Amino acid sequence: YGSWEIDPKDLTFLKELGTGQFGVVKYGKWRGQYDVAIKMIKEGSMSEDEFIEEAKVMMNLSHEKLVQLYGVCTKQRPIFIITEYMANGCLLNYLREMRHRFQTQQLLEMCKDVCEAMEYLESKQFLHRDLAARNCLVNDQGVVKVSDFGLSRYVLDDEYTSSVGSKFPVRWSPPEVLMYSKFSSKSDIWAFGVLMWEIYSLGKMPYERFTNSETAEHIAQGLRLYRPHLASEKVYTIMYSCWHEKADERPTFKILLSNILDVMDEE
Ligand SMILES: Cn1cc(-c2nc3nccc(-c4ccc(CNC(=O)c5nc(C(C)(C)C)no5)c(F)c4)c3[nH]2)cn1
Repeated sequence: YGSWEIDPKDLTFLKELGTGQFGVVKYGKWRGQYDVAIKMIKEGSMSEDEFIEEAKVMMNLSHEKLVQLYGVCTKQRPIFIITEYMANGCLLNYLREMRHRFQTQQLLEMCKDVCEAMEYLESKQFLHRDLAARNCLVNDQGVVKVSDFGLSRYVLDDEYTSSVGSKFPVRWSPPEVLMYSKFSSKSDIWAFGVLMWEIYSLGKMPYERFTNSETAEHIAQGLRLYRPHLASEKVYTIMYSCWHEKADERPTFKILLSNILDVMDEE
């Protein structure tokens, strides 16, 4: 009915893609020809009425490096979220497949793709709030795109929303987030630096030998993730700059984009 509204009868379900915070995600066709991913929102997992109002704004967030929101199926339950389909799945799983034998130029291009999406979001004053390789997707061309931006606000699960919760993204959070719940564009910057570390580590867990509690203490004492073996000193300088103790001293995504482009030219 509405601009944001998709008729579920227009969907053909073809395969299960995975399960996330809101349940199963399937691959399908819209009106027989258009590839889509269909989030089948499990009951009690989402602030549905609030998400519905926000979907209108989220649908207007259009950028080549952002996994596009096509619409919603709300005249029912489970409600569906219809997005752009990405053939190569989750960036985290993609990084961990050692068969790709990624060259450093490919790893930087992944950082660049994410940075371009993040600079676009930053320009619209829209926070991702859960930037990580697990929330990035890869298309059939190996292009990396930012997925599920701003959806964290509609998660009803306290294990995910509490900074002391089991599902909270502790390892991707700056000190001010863990200490005072101070979220800003600079908490996305911090998460982007960690994502750069995940890319250059080929999907290793940040602070792999620590628990969430020990990571929070480590980070609050001014200590940081160290240089991945595949990261040059210039690349490590960029990710490190995201982790300044003072949020205001962290770069913007526009500054990071210029830094990534300069390194691309250097290597
Ligand atoms: C083996 N394989 C898979 C593909 C795959 N392609 C895809 N294309 C588009 C989309 C998906 C896709 C996207 C997400 C999820 C699970 N997460 C959520 O739904 C969700 N988390 C959250 C926050 C962060 C806020 C908590 N918000 O939403 C998913 F399981 C699949 C895709 N999968 C290709 N191969």
